[PDB]
Amino acid sequence: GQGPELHLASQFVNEACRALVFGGCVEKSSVSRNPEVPFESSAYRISASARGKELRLILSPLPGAQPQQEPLALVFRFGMSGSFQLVPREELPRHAHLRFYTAPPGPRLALCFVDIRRFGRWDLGGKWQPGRGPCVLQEYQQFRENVLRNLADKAFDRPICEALLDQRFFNGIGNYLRAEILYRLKIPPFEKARSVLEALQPDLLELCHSVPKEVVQLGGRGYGSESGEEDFAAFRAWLRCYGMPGMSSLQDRHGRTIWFQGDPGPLAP
DNA sequence: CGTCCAGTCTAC
DNA sequence: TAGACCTGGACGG
Repeated sequence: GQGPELHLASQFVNEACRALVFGGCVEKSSVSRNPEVPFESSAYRISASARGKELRLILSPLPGAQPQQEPLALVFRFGMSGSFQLVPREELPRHAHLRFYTAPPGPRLALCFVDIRRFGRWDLGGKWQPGRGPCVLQEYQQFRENVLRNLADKAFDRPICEALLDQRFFNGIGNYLRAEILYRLKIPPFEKARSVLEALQPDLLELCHSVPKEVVQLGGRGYGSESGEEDFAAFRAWLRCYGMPGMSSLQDRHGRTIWFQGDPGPLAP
């Protein structure tokens, strides 16, 4: 997913796992090329936070748990189909690539990273990807400064629709959000990035925060349906531009589809 | 059947 | 930059 989905998944893990105790090893599916998580505890709690298009899990063993184990942090990226689900241990979804198992007492559940297409990745260590900019949701002011301070970067030579996907400057912005953000201001997607950003040193950088914040405020699971069909309908109904009838579409330089109304902009193919 | 469509990562 | 990495749903013949 994108910022909203990573943020809501994070909120999901914290609520679902608040009163759960995990035990044992962390199991990876045999087909997954991500690394084995070397971690075992008779009794540990799981928590989460999001930053842009990444989510950090913390595995925190209870007082006196065995084996001797310090807390462990994993950072996840979701690629095109990543997701977290809490399921019954015997009813694992089809592409559950990493699993944390509840300990007795109560019914035996699995917290699962589910990723159909396996573009998602996880790293040992809890470090954010170096080079990703601050979170458009949780680090707005730092994110804003990081863009205005670096408009000289050749990243801003590109059309604004391409620039908005560069995770060094818009960590959390993906394909639906660039369409919804540029539609709110009727900025041609192939206006030059530097041209639209120089003019501001509710604007484009403010909406990079407020638009995805709207997806989060729906409750539900953004571009997702872990919360039901109702919350997915609510998301489709919030969209004004992305995939919507009557809207134009072009391929950017990297073959990604940009949705917009009216003027393509000067740098259009 | 078949084609086409839905965010990094890295080899040229 | 262009292709690689994947699975499944939508749609066409």
